[PDB]
Amino acid sequence: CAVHALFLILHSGNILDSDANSKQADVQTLSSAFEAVTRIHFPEALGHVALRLVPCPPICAAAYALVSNLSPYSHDGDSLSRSQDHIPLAALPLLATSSSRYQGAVATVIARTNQAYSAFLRSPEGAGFCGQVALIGDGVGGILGFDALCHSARLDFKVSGFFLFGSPLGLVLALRKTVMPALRPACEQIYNLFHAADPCASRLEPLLAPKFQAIAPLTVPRYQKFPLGDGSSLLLADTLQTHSSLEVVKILERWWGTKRIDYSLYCPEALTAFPTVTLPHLFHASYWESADVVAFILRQVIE
Amino acid sequence: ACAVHALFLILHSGNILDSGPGDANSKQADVQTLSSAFEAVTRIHFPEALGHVALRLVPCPPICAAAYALVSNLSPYSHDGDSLSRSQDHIPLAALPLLATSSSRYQGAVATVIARTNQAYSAFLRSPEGAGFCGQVALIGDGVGGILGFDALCHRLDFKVSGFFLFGSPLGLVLALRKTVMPAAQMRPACEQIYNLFHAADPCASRLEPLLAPKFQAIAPLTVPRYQKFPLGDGSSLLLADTLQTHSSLFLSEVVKILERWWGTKRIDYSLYCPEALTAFPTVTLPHLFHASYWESADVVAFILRQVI
Repeated sequence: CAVHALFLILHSGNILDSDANSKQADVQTLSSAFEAVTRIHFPEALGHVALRLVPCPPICAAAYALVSNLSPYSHDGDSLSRSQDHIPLAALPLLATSSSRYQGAVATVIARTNQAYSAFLRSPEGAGFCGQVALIGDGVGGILGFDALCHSARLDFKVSGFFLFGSPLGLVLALRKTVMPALRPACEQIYNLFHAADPCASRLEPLLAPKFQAIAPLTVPRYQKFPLGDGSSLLLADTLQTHSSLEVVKILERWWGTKRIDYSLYCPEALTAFPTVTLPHLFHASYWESADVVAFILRQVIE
Repeated sequence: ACAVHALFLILHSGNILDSGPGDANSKQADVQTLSSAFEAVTRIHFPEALGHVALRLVPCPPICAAAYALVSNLSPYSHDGDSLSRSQDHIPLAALPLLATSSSRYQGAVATVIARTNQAYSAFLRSPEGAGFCGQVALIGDGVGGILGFDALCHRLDFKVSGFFLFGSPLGLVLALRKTVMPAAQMRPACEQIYNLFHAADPCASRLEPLLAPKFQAIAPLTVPRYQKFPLGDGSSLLLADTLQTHSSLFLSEVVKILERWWGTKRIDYSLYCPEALTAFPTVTLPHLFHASYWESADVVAFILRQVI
């Protein structure tokens, strides 16, 4: 009597953004990609997946402005000229999530997630819907989503799996861990997806178990050769046992889900050599049309 | 009685890129480079003050080491141990001072710096060269050392500091964070003047002035003249009032407010000459170049000497 899988997309936008319809352009790109891949490789699920926009605030805007004002070329008006300057990308999520206005942003996000969720149910397509619900957040949106998932008894629904697209969340958490050194997402699994060449890329796993510094992130297979996976396991237990050299059960409890968390998307090495100002757009847009990503997600939903 | 008229204490935390414990006989090499530059400039352009200036090392902690390690472990290439291999990935230089000064143990480091600054100051006094010394004292800090020095000055030091010189310090970012965590100024340093010296192409370079008066955004940093072309300065003014008078267009009394709020009578943001090519250099190579450049920079030495004489 309805579709089987709901993706609520928390879209704050490119971290350098300082537009709502555009967000729907992104979501519509992603849905078009979904059905394009689904038709070819997942025909059992064709038209069995729904994607809905949740417009989230650009919490890093103020940080970007401040940091721009502190630049040695702040007085200079030529945008061409400022295209060369070192943008402190890493500082932006720290400043943004250290703002007193941040909690407000999280509350706001929870509110509009609830609104979109209660807009889908009362829609014709979502009438009679009983399926799993997933959250997808872009680089900035992901942070807001995570913090929304940690909060105490207000999401109207239970979230099944959470996906982060090139999110610097790991950095944010690190800061917290430093400020309050003594120290649980409300979801069945977290997927930290990133391109290695992305300056906003941060692992999450070593924050749960430090020894995972020594373990490579799982690879996201390329869609051209392994559309239905490469037969490798995603489960944490199997990774723990391959790396038997440390107990282990002491890691299964803390873990955010039963699967691994850090996932490395394919990316040319050339992108590392790009001008800083140009990288956040490329990466932010890439997710919405990435066949690797949509195929990955589709492989996580068919189970 | 005694010959030195001005004592420079150099707070040397080292290049922001070394997680390793600071060798305190490699810092003295830097200090000795700086002093040699000092005498090189003095002998030609400031002969009145020959042998009347002393430079002494104050070995400061590499407070960003732990942060560097942490952020490296969070790298998508964390499993790779090879430094050559991990010498091309993205170093989040900006995050390092924020994480370092957000530690619940930094204050300890600030305290450490004060203990060793006092110890150096009281090592100079009981030294033959500093016996009977009553002259002015100035602080020089490298990029990280500058942050520690600033925090030491903002409310313990046995002496009064006329001047405070920062070499490519990301201090400005730290303050921004602070100003962000709590928008509740109090961070007025106890010195007669602060000189924020930077190369624009330096990834750690950040202005301080827009934090004191925000539309100093629209006012360029003062330029530090090239020694080869203007060994004695280009005769332009360093006083804040003259800049406020030159820009008056932007203020209307908000002009009197800035004068008292301000750290000293001179401007704070100073731009050293730098090729723009250097902006296109790999980030991993820049902290070394810029940290190294100060100790033998004639621009810097001439500037400082013009502020002391």
